[PDB]
Amino acid sequence: EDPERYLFVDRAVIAKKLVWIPSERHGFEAASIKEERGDEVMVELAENGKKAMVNKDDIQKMNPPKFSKVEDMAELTCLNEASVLHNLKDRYYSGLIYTYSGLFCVVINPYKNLPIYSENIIEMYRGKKRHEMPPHIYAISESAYRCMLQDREDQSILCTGESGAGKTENTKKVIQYLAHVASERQLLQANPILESFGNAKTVKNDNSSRFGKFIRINFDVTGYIVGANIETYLLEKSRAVRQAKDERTFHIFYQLLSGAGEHLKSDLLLEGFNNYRFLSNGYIPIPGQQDKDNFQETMEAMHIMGFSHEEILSMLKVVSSVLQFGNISFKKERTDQASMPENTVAQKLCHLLGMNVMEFTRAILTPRIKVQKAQTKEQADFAVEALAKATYERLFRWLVHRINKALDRTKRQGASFIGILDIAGFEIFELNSFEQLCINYTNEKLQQLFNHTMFILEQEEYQREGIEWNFIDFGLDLQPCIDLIERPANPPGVLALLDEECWFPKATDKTFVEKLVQEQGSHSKFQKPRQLKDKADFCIIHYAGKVDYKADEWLMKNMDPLNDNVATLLHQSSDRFVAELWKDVDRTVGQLYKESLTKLMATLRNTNPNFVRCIIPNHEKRAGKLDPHLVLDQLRCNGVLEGIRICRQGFPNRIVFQEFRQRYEILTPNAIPKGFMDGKQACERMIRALELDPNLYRIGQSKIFFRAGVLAHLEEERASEQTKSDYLKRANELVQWINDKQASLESRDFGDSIESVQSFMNAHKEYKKTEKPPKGQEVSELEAIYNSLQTKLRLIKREPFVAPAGLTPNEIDSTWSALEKAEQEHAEALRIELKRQKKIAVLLQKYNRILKKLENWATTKSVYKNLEAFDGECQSLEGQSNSDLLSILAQLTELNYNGVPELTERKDTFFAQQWTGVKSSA
Repeated sequence: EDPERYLFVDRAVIAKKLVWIPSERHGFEAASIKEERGDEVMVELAENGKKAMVNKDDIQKMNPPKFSKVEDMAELTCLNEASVLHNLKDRYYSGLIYTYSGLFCVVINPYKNLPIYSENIIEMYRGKKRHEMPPHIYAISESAYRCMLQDREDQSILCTGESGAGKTENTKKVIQYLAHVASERQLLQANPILESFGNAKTVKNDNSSRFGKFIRINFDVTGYIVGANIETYLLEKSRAVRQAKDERTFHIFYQLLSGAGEHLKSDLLLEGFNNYRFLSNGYIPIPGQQDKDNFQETMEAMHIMGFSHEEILSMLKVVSSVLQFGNISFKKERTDQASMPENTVAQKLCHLLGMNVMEFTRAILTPRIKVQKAQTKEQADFAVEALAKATYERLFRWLVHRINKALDRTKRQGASFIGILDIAGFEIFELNSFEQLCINYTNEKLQQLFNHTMFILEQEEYQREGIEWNFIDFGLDLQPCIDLIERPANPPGVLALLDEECWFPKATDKTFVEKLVQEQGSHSKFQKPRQLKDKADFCIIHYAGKVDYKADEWLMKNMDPLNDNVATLLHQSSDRFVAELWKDVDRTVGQLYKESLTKLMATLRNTNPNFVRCIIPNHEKRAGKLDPHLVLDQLRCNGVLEGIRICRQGFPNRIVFQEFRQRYEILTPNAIPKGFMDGKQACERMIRALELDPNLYRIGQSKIFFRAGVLAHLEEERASEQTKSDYLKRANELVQWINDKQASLESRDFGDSIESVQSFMNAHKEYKKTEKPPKGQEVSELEAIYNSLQTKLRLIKREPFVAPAGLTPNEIDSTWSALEKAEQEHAEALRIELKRQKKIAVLLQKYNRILKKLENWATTKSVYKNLEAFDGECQSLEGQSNSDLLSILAQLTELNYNGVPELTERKDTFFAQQWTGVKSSA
């Protein structure tokens, strides 16, 4: 079993002309086409056997059995979401969780422990190409490491998926490989720490990364690891001050409040869950997980990392202070200014932090802008929110850098790195607020990075094969969608327009939509809802598809005004921890997100990207079950189907000369010689013989490039020709055998003796009981095959096959029935010749008896009035014997004896012998 069935397809665990159709049921099912009516098709299903209606644009072709469970899905002759779903599903139920789709590496979580990832297997993937071994996460790691040394440039591995997809587990395997090849454990201890401060419960997921995680493994010039460091991108700080319904802020908040001791609550000035404004929907629990115990788990996790008690407690103060920000109450009364009638709050805030309570009160209400600017009620709450968002973000970046200090660097060694990007995939909800626009905007550029990468990797592949073909950059397809979101003015995009509407207080979410539609309604990737008044305000076309955005509270969520008076107070804060966070002082949310993404893209574009796709088979977290719709939705989000969309335009199927020859040679039997080889021209002869259209193929240096659907045709022509060639072979060998045996059965020469005759009698009876039956019921098999051939032949939409020289089943048994009547004619003529041979035997026996009886008489009478007495005895015995000898010879002639003169002459010779006997007496 182990580990042989979890990798190789042949080692794994266990012709109706069908096509894929849309379904709910299973993701896709099979159906027989039959009748077509107008522009629509009417089909009928296979495994169930029920009938249903679909369109003709909804029909996706199915791959031949040859392409079942491919390791690389670029090898598929039929490229569509249905085939992609099938192949992945077929491999998953077979125990294979790894599959390559184009450049992508697709890993579906088994939710089991597979006996892979051992030192033997790691050493077995070393120095090998990707196709030389079955799909595995190690090959992608191997691909990165081998390219880093040879291609001299840094590497990056982009992992897409969720937190419960084992994306952390998959990242461990990547590091596991790179560690064994180049010769730590604490890097796995950093994960639960960041998980606390960086993850939160969403609607779809109880644990979701709100930040990008970039793990940089540094290698020296010799290829050995000198250390590692973590970088974080696109942290969501808006989740701290507010959350969507049923959604929670970061875990650490709920862990602290529930898990802290009595002394901790008094020192951190902690309150109830319903007492904090920045906590939406009060206290939300999580199934299977409890925040109280996770708090202690989080503490010790930081202890192992080497965090001192003072450092940890300092972080817990900041977390507490972030929540305390919201509890500050500003009020409004009838001149325009902010007011804080409640002094009990902001005392806690200034105590938790290092700020002077009097300086702060003056600063937050009336900031000093480089002199003494006034702020309103609306400005104050926003300024407070931003301070909480900024402080928590600075807390996070500090936690990262603090972890990086706890990572061992055993060599100074200015080095090169291989990055691992862990980021939340494309998010599509039934609502899709501002946070969803941001995570889609960054994933848009990420998928663009793939398209450009595939564009570069393939165009250098065509050159290596010496094939000249020109295609536009596939990355340019996402460019209009990106410019729709990101551009300052052409005319200003969704982000740029949102920044402008936040500048004016009287603007609303409604005026933002109206201006967005007005500014660009012309954009191809911009669309509006169908009719009436839809929930969502507008829609944007992505690579994943069309998503519906609602602009509610977008102006509120985009506000990130920074108070420069309060920021300076936090920089000058008496608390050394707080002072360090705010040490570096320099503004809309979307502006910072665009800024932070540009920083991430800059680093990735300077490296060589690799892509791993983690898929969740089911929501039930159980093994052996795969939800097809869940997988399909993910395939649209991660860009796997987008990768499929690109290769179809080109020549996706690439087959080497020899394996193309071996497979399809039966289609062109006499085209190819008896194997004078050279192997390239053998394929050029096959294509010429097949008369294959020149637009459907390209001949490279080592390989032949094929369009999608071409191999599907050739594979189908093979199946028909295979059974046809096998039939015409065994048919001729059967027919000729009959013709050769029947010709032998009509042979009338049985031999010259009686022993020879029964020799054929024993051979003929042993023929019917031995040789005939296998040849006899082979006729019944060939007729069954001919019928089976005629059936599968007309399922291909073709014409029936005509067998030449009477090889048809009805002409076979006709020759067989003619053969069986010729056996008795051979057998009956055998017993006739048998009696004849017996009648010759007795006649020849008497002939020899008479002749050799006179022999001794002639001899013993040669010893000699008694003379003429013995002389009379001579002529009487002579006449009597001669008359009897003549009687025997006469009976032999009518029996057609062929030794007649042989006996007759020998008789006449004895007449000379008897003549000597009569002469001797005289």
